Amino acid sequence: GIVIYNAQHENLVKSWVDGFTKDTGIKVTLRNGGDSELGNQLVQEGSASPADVFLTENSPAMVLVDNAKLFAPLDAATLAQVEPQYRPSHGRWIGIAARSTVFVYNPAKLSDAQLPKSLLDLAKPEWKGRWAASPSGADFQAIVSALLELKGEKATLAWLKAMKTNFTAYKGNSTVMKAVNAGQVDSGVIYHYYPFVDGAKTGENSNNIKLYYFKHQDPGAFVSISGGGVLASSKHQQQAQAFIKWITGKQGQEILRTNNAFEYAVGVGAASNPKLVPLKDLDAPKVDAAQLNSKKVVELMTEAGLL
Repeated sequence: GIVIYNAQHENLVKSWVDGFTKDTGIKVTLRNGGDSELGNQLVQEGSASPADVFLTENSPAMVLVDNAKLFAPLDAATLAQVEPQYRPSHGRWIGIAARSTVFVYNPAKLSDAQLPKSLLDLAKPEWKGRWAASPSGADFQAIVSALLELKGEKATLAWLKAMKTNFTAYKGNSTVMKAVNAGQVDSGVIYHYYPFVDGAKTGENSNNIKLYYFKHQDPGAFVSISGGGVLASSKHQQQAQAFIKWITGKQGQEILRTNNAFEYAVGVGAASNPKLVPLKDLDAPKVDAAQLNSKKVVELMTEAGLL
């Protein structure tokens, strides 16, 4: 069978593997990890990697591995399954799900009149002490990579230095959301699925929050694309290609609609969970995922004292 370096959520990937192995008989072994850890591991391993497939929560780790020339081109027939806006034009990896950047806030602590028009507003002195993020994670760093692509290094560094002044760090986005929910901090920049996931459980980490979507093609409206790719070094290319085709096809994408992960489907004609704001309604900025640069983000965030 196949080895998957899996940086996606385990519940989601377990569902996919369940369906895939049932339908194909192809066995799957997961090596679970984080986006940056597994991306770095693949670059280090290069052609010696045992990995057949790489799955990520966000795009910068896909771009990293792609820039290292480690991905096999995906079959055209697989690529056609996913909307063009959720796959890089070069076709060496594919979107498998998406998540929206969101501003979570506690309406008891932050007035609606005071909601920011732009992610860039969070740099202003008016925002000092009011917002939280989890800077150590691939999730937030992918938002920063989008900011970098959209606005350039100078504007991005300036925003990051201001963030150092203004923001409060928590370890993990669910932690950020819990803090906001408890009123320990007024607001936070996370991804949209957190309160939905919590709502499907006990709801007690999310019962006091609301979500605000930046929209208007702002960097804060960034839709982060989860990626799937087949390693060029794979001994099982046919099976690896089949896995990516399966998860980006109807069987893979319907699971995104029905499960408790609340991440968006990216398949052509694929509906997402009915609780979610439709993707088209978010008015996300056009961001070339292949241009996203996790190394430069780490460099700039380190310069700003965030890492």
